[PDB]
Amino acid sequence: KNNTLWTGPKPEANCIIEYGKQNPDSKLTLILVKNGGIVNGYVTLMGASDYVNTLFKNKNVSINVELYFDATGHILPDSSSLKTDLELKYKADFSARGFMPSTTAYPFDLPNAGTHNENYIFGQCYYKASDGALFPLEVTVMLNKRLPDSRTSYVMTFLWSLNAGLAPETTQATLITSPFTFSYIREDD
Amino acid sequence: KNNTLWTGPKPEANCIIEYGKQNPDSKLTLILVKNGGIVNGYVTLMGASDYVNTLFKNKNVSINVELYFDATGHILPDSSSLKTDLELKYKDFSARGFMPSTTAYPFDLPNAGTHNENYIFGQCYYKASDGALFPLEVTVMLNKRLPDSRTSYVMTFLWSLNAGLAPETTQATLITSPFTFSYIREDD
Amino acid sequence: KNNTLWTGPKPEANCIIEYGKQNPDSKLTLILVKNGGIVNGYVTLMGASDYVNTLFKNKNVSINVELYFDATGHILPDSSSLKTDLELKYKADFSARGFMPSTTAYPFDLPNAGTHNENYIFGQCYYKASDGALFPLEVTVMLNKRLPDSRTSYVMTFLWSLNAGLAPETTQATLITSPFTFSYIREDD
Repeated sequence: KNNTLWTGPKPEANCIIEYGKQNPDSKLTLILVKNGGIVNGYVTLMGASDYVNTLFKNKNVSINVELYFDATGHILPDSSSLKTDLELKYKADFSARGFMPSTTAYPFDLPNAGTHNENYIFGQCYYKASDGALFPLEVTVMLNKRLPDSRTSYVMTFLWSLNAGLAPETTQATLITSPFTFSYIREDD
Repeated sequence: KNNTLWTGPKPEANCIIEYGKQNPDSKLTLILVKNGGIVNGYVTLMGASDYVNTLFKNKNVSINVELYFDATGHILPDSSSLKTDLELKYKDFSARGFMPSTTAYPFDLPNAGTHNENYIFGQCYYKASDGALFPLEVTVMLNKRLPDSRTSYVMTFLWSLNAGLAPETTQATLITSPFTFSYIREDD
Repeated sequence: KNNTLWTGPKPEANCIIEYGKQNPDSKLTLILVKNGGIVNGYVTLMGASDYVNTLFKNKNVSINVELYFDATGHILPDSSSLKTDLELKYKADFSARGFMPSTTAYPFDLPNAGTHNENYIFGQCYYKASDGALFPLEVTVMLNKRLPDSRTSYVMTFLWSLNAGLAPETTQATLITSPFTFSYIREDD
């Protein structure tokens, strides 16, 4: 009851990966579930353009998704990679502050006070290549460390890194990052 | 509170690994917990036969567990590796809400298309009798292909050992360390 | 709703790492959330002494945290690494038995019977070095193999291992283990 904030189970292209592109080129599935004092997160990315679906023709690739939220936990679409706000599973006015990363646990760096390296979550997911070969993707989640502007209250970024000895593909193949799950200390409701 | 569908915390031999065997040869612990729009899963396998407990005498091993469910999320024991249906933590009723979403994880349709979004990959470990720790590459396949006309949902597990040397030279209880995963669940 | 037993989102030094030290030298963040028949755990360690914050000047380091609980799931501070009991996020006169690792799933070994290897959870987290290098830490969780004494009912230990070919640091830097998440079969409420 009021505990899931997401993109939907199978969204249409809603995310921009290629710098300078005006329209979505990928499908970001992001699910944030409230579970006690923590949020259980689920993230997957699917390519929806020739650019995104040919990135894995290279053995060294970095994919960035930046999410910026206002004071009531709503996506700022102008600056964020995700161009459509998240919605509640049973949805439409509401405060999604309780789904946000805690500024107590994950603070914002202050000039001359030193960096907050406790704001990163590292893990791994995979890319299953068209030939069936399995490539690991190194994942970095950064919570609130640095703001992009004066309009943002919370930050959640994702980075998928491919660092292989050989390229996964020689042709266009749908980019799919296997589901990556993570948990963080949430802000007060 | 109607949110855990499981095998029990420490089940008796309930799963068949060896092809052609008629009776259980392993103990599958599977816990499926409803948590908002997702299911939080927990899986571990323990060997319960000489065959299963001597598999790790080889450097290359694949262990497959196939689970097939009906329209109300109940195990089809004839076709599944698990020979006993899952049960709620408190005593029927529909387990549809614990099933993998056919929207998020569809079934491949004959012309053009594989749904590679139906795989969850991760890792767990085998602690050998000598104390060496071996990684096991885990693949979970949700839906994607049906075995027959009786099945509505699919959940398969594969544990792969691909080592430079065999973990064992003798029989030792096979134990895969706990593997946790999450998936978008079907409507209640 | 009585479902989170934790240290707090950002605790003060509450843990002892250095053998023979009498006062806390580290900050252990431990969050235990009840979710059906399982507990969803979250653990992070931050150094709070010159000793702990110079451990990564070595390429081979092992960090151990031992937690011993009574029959009602309360920390025994005399023997445990954590020197302050866990508390409920919302609700001190409570029972935390339901947050404990199951003695059915994770039994205690018996003399001459051969060990319970089902009691371990293995995984990985990282240390982000002052120069941005990312070092993996091999994590082992134990749960209930052996009791330290006649006062303990439940056990939960953590081991972070660094086994690098070079040292992450040449100077003092705050030790931070990136968030490690795990799940275990819980005891009855």
